[PDB]
Amino acid sequence: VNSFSGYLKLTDNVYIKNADIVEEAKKVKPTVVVNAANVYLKHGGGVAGALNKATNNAMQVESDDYIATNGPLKVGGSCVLSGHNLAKHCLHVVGPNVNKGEDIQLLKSAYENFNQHEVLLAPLLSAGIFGADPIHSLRVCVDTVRTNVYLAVFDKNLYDKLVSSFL
Ligand SMILES: O=c1[nH]ccc2ccccc12
Repeated sequence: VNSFSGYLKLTDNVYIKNADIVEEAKKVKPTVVVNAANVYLKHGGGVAGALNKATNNAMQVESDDYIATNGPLKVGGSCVLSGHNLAKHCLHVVGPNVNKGEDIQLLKSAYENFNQHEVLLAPLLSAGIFGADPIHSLRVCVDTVRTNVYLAVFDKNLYDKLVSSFL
């Protein structure tokens, strides 16, 4: 049993809810929240900007030190950093950004990072300002992630479309 509430069950391991990810993390304090990161960990907008704002910029400060030491992530890659006030850990995952011309095949590689964690609160990778089709992102998630993933979808309209169209 876990603390996640109000989710619709899509599969054995994937759950979905219309929820503000900042507000869901604050309520649950999950072991892992996933950030929709870029390779520079520049958390300016979307999931990354909202999560970072909720940490009072402490996520960005920590991220800048990580990049100064390690250099940029790979598209499809990830790193584990603090969850600050939102979670124990934040898994920063880089999905491909279609608005930069990145290979959508890298979306499966991105979701494979989730398999290193037994339970996660996450957004749909490469959705929103990353430009991918969220219906596609949900299909890749279901077909790639084997661990237990609780997906928060910001747009009620999109949430209802993801559920209604789910195979
Ligand atoms: O701006 C946001 N606040 C809280 C959640 C969120 C999720 C996706 C994109 C933007 C936001």
